[PDB]
Amino acid sequence: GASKLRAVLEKLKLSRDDISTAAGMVKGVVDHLLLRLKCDSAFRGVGLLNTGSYYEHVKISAPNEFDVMFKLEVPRIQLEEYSNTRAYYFVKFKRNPKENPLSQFLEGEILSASKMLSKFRKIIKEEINDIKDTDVIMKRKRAVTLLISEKISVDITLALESKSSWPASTQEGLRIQNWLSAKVRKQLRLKPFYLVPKHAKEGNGFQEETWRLSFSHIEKEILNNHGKSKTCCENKEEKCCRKDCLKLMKYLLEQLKERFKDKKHLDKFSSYHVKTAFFHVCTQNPQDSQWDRKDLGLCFDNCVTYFLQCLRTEKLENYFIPEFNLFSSNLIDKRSKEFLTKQIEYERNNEFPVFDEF
Ligand SMILES: O=C(N[C@H]1CCCC[C@H]1C(=O)O)c1cnn2c(O)cc(-c3ccccc3)nc12
Ligand SMILES: [Zn+2]
Repeated sequence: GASKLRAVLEKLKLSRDDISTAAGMVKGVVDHLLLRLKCDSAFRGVGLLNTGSYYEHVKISAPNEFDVMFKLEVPRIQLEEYSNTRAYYFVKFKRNPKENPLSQFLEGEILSASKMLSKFRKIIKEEINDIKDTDVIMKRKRAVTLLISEKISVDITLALESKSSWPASTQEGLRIQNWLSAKVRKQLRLKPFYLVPKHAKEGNGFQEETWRLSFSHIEKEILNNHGKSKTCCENKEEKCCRKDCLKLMKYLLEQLKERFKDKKHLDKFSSYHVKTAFFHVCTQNPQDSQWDRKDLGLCFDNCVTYFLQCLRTEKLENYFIPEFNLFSSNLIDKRSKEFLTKQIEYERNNEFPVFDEF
């Protein structure tokens, strides 16, 4: 039975125009910040990445919330893996010429995430007061969050771009060979990779000089060209339910996270856990016949089921970094995974009551 699922998808599709209205305000403010950021010597090669739920056509439930990525090309870099994490790294430089534009942010031979982000926040803070066209406020440190016309929030991330070969930790990741082909995997790995400033906490405290790997652009490519067949979702006979299953999984977590926001258990779960689990199910079911539109109910049930297995077994590997486990006991406590398991199972057993705005 896919009736309630198909109902939700139609309701979610009605948010397209509202998201579009808000997006216009954001494109205006962002184009302005990039024009002013490009003036500084350090952030000269800064640009808009254009990755995320929005550009992957999976943006469900929040027109007053946008996430934007700012890429900055860094030329000849050397990476040093932090504490055998496989996902966190220190950014070092190797050549002599020319005079590196980021020299000002070096805290030794290592590029400071804090000094980099401070200048980024400083230029952004300086340019939001100069702009009079719309009312823009910058929200406090908790990378940079704006509030346009007192409604739209914009989360702005800075990401370093490296056209180098992907780190060794990714060597056995992106298992798309039997689904999207090895030909495609070769083409995709030749593309750049990004590093977003994210500190790593070992329990005692922060490492505020590390950068985490990002493949937002590859996730978009894979989601927007997702079939084994090149004509998947181009004709009546070749329509699939891949994206619809991801939209439903994303919405399932958001609704349950909303329902229990005052409880604090589900705070550690994110749409990235859902998306990662989704890509794993795509690897398990490589055929477009396994994703038939008529089988939506059965396909979403495998996604729910796989996600629950990950919660029980405390095992959800990053799709690009196999050795990094997103459901490690050190990241998410067992009681929290058990609460989310309890809730998802109840929902599945009662024809998803949370789909009806709880
Ligand atoms: O939200 C995200 N992730 C959350 C889920 C658990 C771990 C960090 C959490 C957080 O940063 O809040 C997230 C959104 N894109 N993206 C991405 O492109 C890569 C990674 C990633 C994560 C771990 C290891 C290697 C790469 N994460 C993300
Ligand atoms: Zn398709």
